[PDB]
Amino acid sequence: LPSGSDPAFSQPKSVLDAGLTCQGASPSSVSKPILLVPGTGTTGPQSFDSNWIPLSTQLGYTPCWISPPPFMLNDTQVNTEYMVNAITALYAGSGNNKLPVLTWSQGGLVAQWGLTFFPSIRSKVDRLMAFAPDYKGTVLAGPLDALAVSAPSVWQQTTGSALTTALRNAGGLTQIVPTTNLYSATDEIVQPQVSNSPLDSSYLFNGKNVQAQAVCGPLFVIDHAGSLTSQFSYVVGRSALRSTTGQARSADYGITDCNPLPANDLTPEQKVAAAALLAPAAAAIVAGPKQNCEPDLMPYARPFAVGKRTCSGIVTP
Ligand SMILES: *[C@@H]1O[C@H](CO)[C@@H](O[C@@H]2O[C@H](CO)[C@@H](O)[C@H](O)[C@H]2NC(C)=O)[C@H](O)[C@H]1NC(C)=O
Repeated sequence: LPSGSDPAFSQPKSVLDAGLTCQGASPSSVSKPILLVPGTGTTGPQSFDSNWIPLSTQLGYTPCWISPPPFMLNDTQVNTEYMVNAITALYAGSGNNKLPVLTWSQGGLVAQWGLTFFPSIRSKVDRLMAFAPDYKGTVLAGPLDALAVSAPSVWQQTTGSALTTALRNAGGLTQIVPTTNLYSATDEIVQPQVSNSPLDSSYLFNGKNVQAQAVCGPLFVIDHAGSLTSQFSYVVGRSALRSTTGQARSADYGITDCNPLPANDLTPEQKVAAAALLAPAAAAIVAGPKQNCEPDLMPYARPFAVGKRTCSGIVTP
């Protein structure tokens, strides 16, 4: 795993600062913050307004989020800078206290990419609660890449990409901070997710990998968005956030919790929105940038994906 000093940011600090926002507070003076890293094709609010923003508030946290432009569709390496900058700011803004990081979809990949290549944040992140993370990308994006209808981050989240290869070879497939991965075998966006073993895209060695079906049975069905908004997910997430170990405890949830519908504590209005979470994301992807090649890896990541091909050609150290 990489060690030492953090790589330089490619973006100006003021640009990175503009992507961070906290509910009812400034990042420089926030109490018990929680960083929410959104999914592909959405902004912080679009990913969490109907779920984890109000739910984390009810848990005693001040929700904060990053909204990398445009809609998390650009280079994942850049989206991560927003997160690293956010952590640095929220940590100092909370009296130098570690803070939890909750994520959805691509947001998990960004968190892990950050913990792997940016050593400084490893002592600033308390725990990681990842919902439907795609550390190994997804095989379902291959076809889209071939037609060149994929955004920069879709190329990178494709199984076999230079980005996912660089993460694996750098040792990013092992948890770096206490991590809880809640996913579903019936995820229509991320695959493979059916083996309930290291082959799954949301699996991290030494982490609390929770495949919903392994707990609720083969008849339990929650999709990509469901992995984030379901009552089952709220219970597992609450467990992860409260745990003294930093990971979700099996003793905190059981079959009773196997409710595929949105979290009970959500207002009926928030429930309807949470059920249609994927709608805005699909819209953003249809209207967003599209290209015919995977974005070039930044210098700090090239040594780990030699031989792979990106927009400029073959990768060399
Ligand atoms: C989207 O990602 C690209 C690729 O990382 C960013 O472009 C780079 O930006 C830096 C800083 O401005 C430049 O020094 C590089 O030359 C750019 N590279 C390329 C290939 O364009 C871009 O800034 C990001 N845009 C947004 C809105 O996040």
